[PDB]
Amino acid sequence: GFTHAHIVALSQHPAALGTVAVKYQDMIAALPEATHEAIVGVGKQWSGARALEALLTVAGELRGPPLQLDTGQLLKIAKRGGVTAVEAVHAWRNALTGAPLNLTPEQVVAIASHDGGKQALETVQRLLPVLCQAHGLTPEQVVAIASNIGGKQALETVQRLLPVLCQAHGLTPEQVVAIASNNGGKQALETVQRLLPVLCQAHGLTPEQVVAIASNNGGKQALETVQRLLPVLCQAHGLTPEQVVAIASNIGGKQALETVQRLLPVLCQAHGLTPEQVVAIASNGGGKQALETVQRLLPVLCQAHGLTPEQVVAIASNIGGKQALETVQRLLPVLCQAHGLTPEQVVAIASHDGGKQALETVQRLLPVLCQAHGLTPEQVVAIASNGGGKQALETVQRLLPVLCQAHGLTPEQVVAIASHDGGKQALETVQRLLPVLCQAHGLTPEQVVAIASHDGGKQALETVQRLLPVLCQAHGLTPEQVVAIASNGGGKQALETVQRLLPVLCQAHGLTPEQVVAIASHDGGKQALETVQRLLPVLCQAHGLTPEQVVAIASNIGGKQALETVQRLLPVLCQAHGLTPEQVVAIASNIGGKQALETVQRLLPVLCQAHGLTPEQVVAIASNGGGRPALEALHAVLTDGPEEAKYEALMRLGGALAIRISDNSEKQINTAINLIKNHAKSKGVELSEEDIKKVEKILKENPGVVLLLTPSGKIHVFPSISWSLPEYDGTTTHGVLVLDDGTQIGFTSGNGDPRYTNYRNNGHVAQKSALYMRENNISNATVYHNNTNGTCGYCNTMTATFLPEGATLTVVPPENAVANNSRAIDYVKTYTGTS
DNA sequence: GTCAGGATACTCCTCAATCTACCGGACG
DNA sequence: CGTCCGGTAGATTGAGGAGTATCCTGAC
Ligand SMILES: [Zn+2]
Repeated sequence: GFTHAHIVALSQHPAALGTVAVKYQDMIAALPEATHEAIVGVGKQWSGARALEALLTVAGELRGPPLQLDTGQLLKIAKRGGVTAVEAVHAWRNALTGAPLNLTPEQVVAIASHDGGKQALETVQRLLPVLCQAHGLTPEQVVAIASNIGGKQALETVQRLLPVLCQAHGLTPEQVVAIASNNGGKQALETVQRLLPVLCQAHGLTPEQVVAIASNNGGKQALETVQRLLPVLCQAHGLTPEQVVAIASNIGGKQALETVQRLLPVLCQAHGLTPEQVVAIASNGGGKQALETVQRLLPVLCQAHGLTPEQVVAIASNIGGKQALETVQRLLPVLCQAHGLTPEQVVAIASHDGGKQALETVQRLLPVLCQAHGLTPEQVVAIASNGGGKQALETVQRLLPVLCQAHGLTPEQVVAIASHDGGKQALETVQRLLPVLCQAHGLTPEQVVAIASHDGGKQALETVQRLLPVLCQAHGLTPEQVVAIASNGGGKQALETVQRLLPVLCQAHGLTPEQVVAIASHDGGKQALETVQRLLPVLCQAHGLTPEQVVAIASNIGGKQALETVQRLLPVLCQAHGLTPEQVVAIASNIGGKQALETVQRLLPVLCQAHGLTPEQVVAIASNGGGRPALEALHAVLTDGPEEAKYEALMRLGGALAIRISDNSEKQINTAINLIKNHAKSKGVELSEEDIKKVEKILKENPGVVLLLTPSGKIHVFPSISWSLPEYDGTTTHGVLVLDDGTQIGFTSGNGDPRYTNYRNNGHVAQKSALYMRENNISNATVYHNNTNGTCGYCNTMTATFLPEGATLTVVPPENAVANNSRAIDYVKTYTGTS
């Protein structure tokens, strides 16, 4: 039974049609459990009929002990390699395996399943000892080189001119193997050998960049195109050579470069696309197709489908962006008006590699997954919004009942496992390994699910299964420690690195095994461990850092980057910026500490001088997580923005006194001068006669001005912002303290007294007012605050503790305030200090 | 019958940022 | 019973770079 479509597809090779029509029963007898798709795939090739005949003749012998080839392997060899490859495999069963070559049957299948794989097999047989002995090449590397179309030519060219690149050009064997491990690797290798000095000297290209260009399929064309078009794109189009290298470092990079040259003016002057966006679109595999599709479909997808150009760029910035864009154009109304998906969900689904497949699979499987399995559409969208999401969706549809029934997993656990790149592999690995891990090693299903949730969870699960009996016995590690190490992105690498490096780190550098486990329990923990091993003596000896400080720096997600940045920037920050090593270590000991350190180095002079941000304030701002965005936002709001916005941004730094004396009132001016002098003395900074005269001039010149004394000493002056309290934003509460004379003092919630940290009313506006009255000896005051929830119970009860003996503070909430609970208050209240 | 170049899809590993979730100490 | 408070630890959320894999077309 053959489908008419199958016959139409197979009609490419009429001899295969005759062979299938005549001896199909023999085909299925020699190859049991062979699907029709495999048969039509094998037959339709250039030698389908003869390959099928040879497979029928040989499959009775190729299943022998030397190879034990599966039916699928035989079908793949016959479909890809051809009849010649099958005959060569049959004729050299004894020579390939169990020989000095020492090739496993999988390697033989991988080598032979290529166009002209018989020649590759013959060449690898003839040259394996030569490259393994003289050139010192691993058999894995030789197999990888020979497992490509035209692998014989690449292997011969490597054997001929590996030393020429190793000595006369300084190219390591790994780089040459990477260059020659692609289709037509002989051409790329010869092109590198001919053009490396020219590109490195005349065009100023690093050999790493040239190798990166050539390490792709058809890299000779990319190299020649870079040589020809570097000046044109660098000068006439204003493109950085690194951008050109990034464009040309993909498969078909010559096409991308030519398309960029031809379409940059059009996309930049007729569609409003920035050159950075064009470069981002073209910096992916098949970028010429993506650029042409964007040029054709931007008006259609923007005017009609209501998609912003940024969404179209994000969709088109992936591999196969043409397919994703066409699929979005075709299926946006279908997926929106029928399946209920919002357009942003469709864009999120389509914004990955193979987004067309994900979109089609979502369209096909959303009712099935939502109705038969009870999955929420948000869960299906979350599964699909990943690389290879079609495979994950199909695997979920196949394995949800068995995983939720046999192993007792909940559907939420399965969805969490499958919501990552390669979630199909993780799901299959879980379904295969959970009984083994749980019954033998004692792991609980929750631990297995936690291990398998992250990216590459199949590798982590296999590594855990292989290494737990070794790590937990030889190195004395608790199974919880092993699970914690493995439950991270790239946890296989961290597990192997720990197994290799725990003894040397625990005897030479003296680190505790707990410290090693803490270092290795983060993303990229292998790199952090290697960096610790390399840099611990250097940092501890030259820079005077204790091992605990280095461990604290490295125990983060970017520990390697933070350690390298500390090594680079400790002296320059210490001597040219006046920062103690403790502050540098505190900045570096956070997620993304490299960015924080670089931002501190960049912005310390401007913040400390132009704005007067005491270095301690900058260090405290950067010492928290997200130091780079916080510093950037503070600098941006300081350089330009509403005066009120800068006012709050500089209240939130702490230690600043805002005063808004009213009228001229010379007595009132002297009182304000006394208050600002007292605050400056408390901060240990003397304003001196010039600043005192300037501030009197400012107060006597502009009515309604507000003064702001920074702890550094700078007196910010805002001529006019507001005479009324700003609207409550829900996070920061503002207050104004009014004395008898009339001067107003601005207060902001938070940044409470460090001495009274144990009090539950620290940082509150009423507490701050009471503390100010106590320090400045003010008998009577009224504080108006803007919080609509009213004064909390803490300040209701504990305010009188801070007020001086025989004082009075009147708290006033806004008129429209409503109490948020029973303990709060909602009216003006007078507090008298006690003894 | 091989060899080369291009397009597309899937899987794995680092890095950076933000988001919860508790935890702590004194007064009517 | 009451945080306009911070600190610590853990968990998502997102992006980017790299590796692996297959298939199709064109040319001798
Ligand atoms: Zn309060």
